[PDB]
Amino acid sequence: KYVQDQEMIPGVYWVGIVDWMVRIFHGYHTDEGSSYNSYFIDDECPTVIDSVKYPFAEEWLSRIAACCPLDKIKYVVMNHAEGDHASSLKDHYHKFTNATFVCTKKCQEHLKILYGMEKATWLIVDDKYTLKIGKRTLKFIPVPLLHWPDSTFTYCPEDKILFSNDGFGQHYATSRRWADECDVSHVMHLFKEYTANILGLFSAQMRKALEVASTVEIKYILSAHGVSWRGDAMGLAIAEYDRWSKGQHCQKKVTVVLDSMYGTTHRMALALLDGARSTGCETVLLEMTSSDITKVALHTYDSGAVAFASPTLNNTMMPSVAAALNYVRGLTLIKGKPAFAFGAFGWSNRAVPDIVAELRDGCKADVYDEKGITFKFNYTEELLEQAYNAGVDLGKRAIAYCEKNAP
Amino acid sequence: KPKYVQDQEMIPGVYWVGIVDWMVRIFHGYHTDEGSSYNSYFIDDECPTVIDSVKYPFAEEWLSRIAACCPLDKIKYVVMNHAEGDHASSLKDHYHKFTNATFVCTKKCQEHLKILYGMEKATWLIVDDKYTLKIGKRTLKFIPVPLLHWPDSTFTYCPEDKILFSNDGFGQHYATSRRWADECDVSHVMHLFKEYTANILGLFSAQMRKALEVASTVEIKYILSAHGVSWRGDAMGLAIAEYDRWSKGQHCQKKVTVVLDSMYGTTHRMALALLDGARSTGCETVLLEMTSSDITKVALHTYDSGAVAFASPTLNNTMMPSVAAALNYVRGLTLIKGKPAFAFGAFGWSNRAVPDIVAELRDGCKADVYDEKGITFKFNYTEELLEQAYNAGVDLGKRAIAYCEKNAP
Amino acid sequence: KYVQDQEMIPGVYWVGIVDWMVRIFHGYHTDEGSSYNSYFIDDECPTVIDSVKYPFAEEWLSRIAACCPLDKIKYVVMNHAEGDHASSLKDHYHKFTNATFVCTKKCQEHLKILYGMEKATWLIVDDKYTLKIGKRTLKFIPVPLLHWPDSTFTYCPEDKILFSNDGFGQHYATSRRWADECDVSHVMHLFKEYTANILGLFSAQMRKALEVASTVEIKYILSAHGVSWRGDAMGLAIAEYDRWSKGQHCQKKVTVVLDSMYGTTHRMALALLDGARSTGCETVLLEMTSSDITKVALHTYDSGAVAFASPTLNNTMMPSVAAALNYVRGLTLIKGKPAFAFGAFGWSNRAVPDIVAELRDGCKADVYDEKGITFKFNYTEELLEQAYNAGVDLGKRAIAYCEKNAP
Amino acid sequence: KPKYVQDQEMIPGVYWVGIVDWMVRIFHGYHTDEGSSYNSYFIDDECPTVIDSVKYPFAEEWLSRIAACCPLDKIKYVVMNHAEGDHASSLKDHYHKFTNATFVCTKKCQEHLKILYGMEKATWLIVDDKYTLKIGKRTLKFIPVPLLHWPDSTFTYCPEDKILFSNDGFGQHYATSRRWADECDVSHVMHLFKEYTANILGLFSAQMRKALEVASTVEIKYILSAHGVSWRGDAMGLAIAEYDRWSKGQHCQKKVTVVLDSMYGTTHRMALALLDGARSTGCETVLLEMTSSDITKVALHTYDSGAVAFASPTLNNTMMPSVAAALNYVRGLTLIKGKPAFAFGAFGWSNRAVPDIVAELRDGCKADVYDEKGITFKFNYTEELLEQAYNAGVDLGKRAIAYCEKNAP
Ligand SMILES: Cc1cc2nc3c(=O)[nH]c(=O)nc-3n(C[C@H](O)[C@H](O)[C@H](O)COP(=O)(O)O)c2cc1C
Ligand SMILES: Cc1cc2nc3c(=O)[nH]c(=O)nc-3n(C[C@H](O)[C@H](O)[C@H](O)COP(=O)(O)O)c2cc1C
Ligand SMILES: Cc1cc2nc3c(=O)[nH]c(=O)nc-3n(C[C@H](O)[C@H](O)[C@H](O)COP(=O)(O)O)c2cc1C
Ligand SMILES: Cc1cc2nc3c(=O)[nH]c(=O)nc-3n(C[C@H](O)[C@H](O)[C@H](O)COP(=O)(O)O)c2cc1C
Repeated sequence: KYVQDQEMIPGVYWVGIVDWMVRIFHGYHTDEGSSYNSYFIDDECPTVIDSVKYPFAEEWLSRIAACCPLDKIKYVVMNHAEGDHASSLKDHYHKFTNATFVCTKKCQEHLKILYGMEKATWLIVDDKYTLKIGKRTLKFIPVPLLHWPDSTFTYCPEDKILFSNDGFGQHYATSRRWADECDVSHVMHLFKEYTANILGLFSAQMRKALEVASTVEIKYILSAHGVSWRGDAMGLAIAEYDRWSKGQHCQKKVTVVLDSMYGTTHRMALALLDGARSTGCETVLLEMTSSDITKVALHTYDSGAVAFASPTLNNTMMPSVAAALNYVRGLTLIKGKPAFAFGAFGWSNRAVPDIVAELRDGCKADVYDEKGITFKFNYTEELLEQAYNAGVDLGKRAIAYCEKNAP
Repeated sequence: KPKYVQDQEMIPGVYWVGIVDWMVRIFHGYHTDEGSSYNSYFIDDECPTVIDSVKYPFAEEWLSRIAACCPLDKIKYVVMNHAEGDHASSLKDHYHKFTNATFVCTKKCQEHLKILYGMEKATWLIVDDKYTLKIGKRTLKFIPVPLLHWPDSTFTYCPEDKILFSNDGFGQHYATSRRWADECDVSHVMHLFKEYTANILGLFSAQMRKALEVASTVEIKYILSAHGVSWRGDAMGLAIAEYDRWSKGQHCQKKVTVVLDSMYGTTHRMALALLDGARSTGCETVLLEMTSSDITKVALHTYDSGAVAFASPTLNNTMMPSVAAALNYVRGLTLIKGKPAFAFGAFGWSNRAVPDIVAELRDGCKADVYDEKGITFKFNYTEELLEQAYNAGVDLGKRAIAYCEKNAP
Repeated sequence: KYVQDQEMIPGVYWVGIVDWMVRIFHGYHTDEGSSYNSYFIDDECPTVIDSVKYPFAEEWLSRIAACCPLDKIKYVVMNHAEGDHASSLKDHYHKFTNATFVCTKKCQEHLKILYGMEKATWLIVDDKYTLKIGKRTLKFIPVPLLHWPDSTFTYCPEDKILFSNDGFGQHYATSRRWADECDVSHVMHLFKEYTANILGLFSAQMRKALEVASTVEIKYILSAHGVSWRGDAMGLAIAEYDRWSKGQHCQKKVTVVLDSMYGTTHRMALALLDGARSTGCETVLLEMTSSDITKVALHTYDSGAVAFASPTLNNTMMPSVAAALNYVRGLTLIKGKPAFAFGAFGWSNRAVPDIVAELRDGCKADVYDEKGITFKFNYTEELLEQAYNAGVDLGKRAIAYCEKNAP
Repeated sequence: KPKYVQDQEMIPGVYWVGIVDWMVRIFHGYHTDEGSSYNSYFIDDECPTVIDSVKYPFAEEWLSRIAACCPLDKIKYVVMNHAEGDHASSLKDHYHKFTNATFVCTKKCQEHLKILYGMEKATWLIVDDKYTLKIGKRTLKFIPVPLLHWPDSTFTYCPEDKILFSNDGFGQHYATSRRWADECDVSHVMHLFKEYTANILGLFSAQMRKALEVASTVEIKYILSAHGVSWRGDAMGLAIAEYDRWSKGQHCQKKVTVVLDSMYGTTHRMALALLDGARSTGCETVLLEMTSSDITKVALHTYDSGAVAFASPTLNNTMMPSVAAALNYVRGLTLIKGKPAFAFGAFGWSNRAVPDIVAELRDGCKADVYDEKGITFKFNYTEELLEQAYNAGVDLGKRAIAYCEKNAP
């Protein structure tokens, strides 16, 4: 015995791993690590839900074996073929001598392409298939493009458990298995960060999945990342997804994202920020030299209005701002939102036009003022006052936006 | 005068005129992952008064905020609680701008301000713990808190408005547009409040006991700190309660933290087995590996652990440099003094890291090093070794629970 | 005495500062720090050439004072108004009680806007003005947009010194003042990095400035960054600028720039790399998770061909690759060069089309194969062979490009 | 079989089948700013032979390169010089793929390979310094180099082709498509060759003396290393000459390095004055501040300095944790043993960092701590203090020059 068995509810065990050390994960800055949660269901047909990424294969296998001999597992349910939940299967899928791998057709296709699994036995399920595992039954809820074509939730009607896989997840390494055992506001913070960064462009798919969830009874949501959900905290998590899925998740908040070389665009950004704050909005300033794209997604996600700024560098915007806009564009996080642009230049104003074009045509933001504010080389008190006034207007627009899109 | 700052009246006649340091990430070696702020306050009274200054890069912003409230030549008093650069260094170049002001501080603070910053032509008013400064409707009192955390450290108290200007006290390195804890997630503010305590104040519990004793003697409705958000109502009660428990050594949790570094991951795998053992007792368990952590987080977690473990493979006849740094830091801050502490690690040919860690835990940190052998092994772990690690963790977890029971609030 | 006087040639003293600690400088990764070199000319009219960035004002003033009382300086020549050479003047320009600030009209304009300097005495020079300073005279060579509109070189005909300011510079912190006292190949390395990152888009302006330099005699080039140049090493530095200015600076070299989340685009990149290597080219692989835009500029600068790769992330390329392309585009470093693109996708191939468009229309590279190589989810031996073959073709194209554009 | 690797014949019948690790940036705590490679070699002879393996993540690439030269079932010998994971860990999962191979190594290497990696069904041939392995036209000899840098470390020598397969020996953490030093900037390769020596081998000069003695007895035309580029001709002469000087303690330069950390920059400014003093003597001077440097660079520079200084302000009654790490690392590597060493630093109320640095330099590093007082000051420097620092630097520079003269090659 060198693992602790962790029964979370009667007959359902956490057999995942905590990734204490991960700091960059597919470009997400996981400042608090993550976990790859897998579950063991102690029933007539002993069942494993999901796997883990491949450096942790032996730890995963050890926790399963502590519950049930690997050769007595009957079913391994795979919700999603992504490596963080999957990749252990490439070299380890055989240790489940007598198991059937249970998944949808699209999941089975991706698993084979990724990891091979040439000798595996399959059971291909769908949204009408009911799988008897003894006392319990399992249903399968395809959630295509939430966030992959193969994404699935597994639902146990008897215990009222949703195995939501990436759904309801947070990149959060902890020894606690439930949200309510932590600071719930901290878990909700990471839950929103996960939503912004991974799910941002899939609000429509979320509406569909929440609609399905609303037709069944759920007392527990066991996610594949971070902590799991029950009772009141579970209510909060569901409500946040619900508002987000309807575009009702924004706050009276302005975020300014920028980079700067000699600090003048930064000083203007501070004056604009005070203007926005004067309207009663929360204001956040994110400078790419001290921030990252993961935080840009987090804050733009629930901002009522945004500003992006850069001085002109080599006839365009700074690369860090190009990265941030690419990321926000891909994730659709500012679509329809008031968006302002400003920046210094030395001889030819190019960054601001480029930012404006990207916000308007790329992000489909509400670029209400295409001129923005530009200045040659240095600010002055009058320019600071102009930035402040633009901030007042931006904060007013954020408040009006939130009212228009209110929950 | 063009308007480019928002006036921020926090309570009647008291304005925030500080700055938010959005970008700072390393601050005297503190990993300020969430930035900080240098809070300064303007009191609108018959003698217009400024409390504290800010770090020199932000001087013009600070002066701009003050001038929006009152012309600089009409400021009568600038009260300085602390001479450290983050609240003071703008005075070097800029103090002359307060044409008519007198700088008000204790003798120790004046000595330090002059050595650091010059202020050769400044007008001073030297105060002590018996001085009442009249500023109009309000008066101000001064509470020296020496070595909380500098010899010059002071609090300023206003009896009429029940305000404690606590300077570094009650601070958190937290950049936000919010001025009050209750406007934020209070649990998040408390997390950073604890990180600040662990990293800046850790060795000063006796001085905190003294300071809390004095504060207990007067009514406080507001604590306006010089870093991060300020305190009122219920949230203020929480902040005070944490300092009180910590000053008495009653701040610990049923929690085990393992701090380590590893080169090929075998010391890491043994750490995981130990952690599960500890978790089985009902303790929270945190693993901090120095390649993905930092000394600021080491201080945070060791602060409120009931027990700790430190681990390293042998590298060149000693422990890994990252673990030496973590131990230096923890020793200086006294965070694990008296606490159950365990050590383990791999070696190739000569076991040196674990003996060196044990000696440092026992003689440097003055931890409760109950097992001076620890667990060592050559090159690789086995299932038997993982089991031994797990069992050592169970015992460590039990010792953490015992330590907390003995020191309970 | 707490500074060492550093006479570099008779009557000419280094009075700059070494910035040992700087690691990020206007977005340039200065892994080896930098220096802001200023010079004191001991003549009848004691003269200072350039200033320094503003945290180092007192150290600069101290080294000058060690040579000559600050109130006995007659001239302060300013080549360039950028903060790294300038910004000390804002709060310190007055310490030169009896000095005249000598610069071109555009330099004077930028200095005032930046730093104020309201009480300063000016002498506005131009490309025909000769300034007597005693034994020596100074001439002024405007080098507009090398790299700023105000950029200037100062030339002393008697001593045959070119004070080239940013010209001939390298971000290199050392106690050595001359290239030949270091490892010259190391200095040339940083010299090329500086060229790629700061001067990349100004080859035309470099041809003009080298033409002017070719009309006068230069024994020493005293730069404002890093080490200075004489004799043989000086010949190397001049020759590299000359080739670069004519587009003759490329090597038989292929650089592949990419990011990857799960490593399949990375494995394909390795096979492509071996294909290019087989043709006799040097091959460099730069992965954005372990590289930076400064290194991307360095390597694309002298590559004969390039490849950019990314899997599809949220219907576009990864943000780090968007940043790299923005930067390379701004700097014009791959204009006209063979350029290939490839990458994995899960369901909709978008990164490769976006990379192709950016390379073709943005960078104006020679995108000879717009399809590139794309694959769903995972490589296979046949796909690796396809990547290898594309690499052979890319390396052949790099060699043909170098031959076409040969020195 | 699809073709997706280039065969890379380095010399007649000897092929590079290693991997270039383009992305590695931290390697067992070494800051590998330029990546590395794990070089393995295939010898085309009557008994097809592989020298060394690679780190497990790169196993399939390594096997692909080998298979392009020879089917895996036709490999007769796999020679293992060293059991460390970077050259060996692919064997854990993959060793069975060499169906017909015998693993050839010393007894110590076999013991370590089995403990690390299992290899339960492997066929072994245990060799020693008197064994000649016939592989066809060629024979192979084995040169144990214990503690250069592991107990199992070995070189393999081919007498017919005059090849030394030196494994970690002569290595550099350098990722490049070039296989030979002379195809690169040789000065750059030598820089990294020195960084490798300083960081990996620093404490093993005696073992290097032994190894060079043995190598001197045979003719070597090629040194094929397991990291970075390999050596031939003139460049090979340079590499050998550096190891020779270093093994004899003759590797130092007229060079002073100052290693420090600072919180508010006054210790930093004094460092600059000291550095100018040192520079005035004709020494090169390098300043390394831990917030912008790393222990790998500290090792690099202290390696070939004739004198050093270490500095820190007092933080919580001791030196800054970053400086404790740098000293731990330097102590373990023995890089400043016998070298003139100076200490200085600011303090606020109680001078603790400088005494702690002096004790560590003197008793831990066994440096020549000629002035145990150093320079300390409260809070801030003055022109007089800068002058004192400058003078201490002049003296340190003179002592560096003297140390180099005494130890000259
Ligand atoms: C390396 C560098 C490149 C620049 N390239 C351009 C350019 O292409 N066009 C332009 O108008 N200004 C250019 N500038 C001028 C900047 O836009 C100008 O310095 C501005 O004031 C910087 O704003 P900031 O203080 O926010 O960094 C450049 C400046 C630097 C330092
Ligand atoms: C560069 C390096 C230096 C080492 N130095 C020592 C040493 O001085 N003494 C020792 O007993 N083992 C030494 N070792 C062996 C390690 O302690 C051994 O590899 C251990 O198993 C590593 O533990 P880990 O897997 O947790 O990294 C060294 C290993 C490396 C990689
Ligand atoms: C967070 C994430 C988002 C993705 N978004 C898309 C997408 O928008 N379109 C697509 O075709 N594939 C998408 N993919 C699939 C990747 O392109 C696919 O996993 C690919 O194989 C990764 O290549 P790599 O191994 O080089 O990282 C996404 C994958 C992840 C992990
Ligand atoms: C957080 C912190 C902790 C300190 N702890 C001590 C201490 O334990 N003893 C002491 O004498 N000075 C202490 N000091 C004072 C510093 O040593 C003093 O500020 C010194 O001038 C800093 O040097 P520097 O400018 O090189 O950073 C401390 C300062 C700070 C900022």
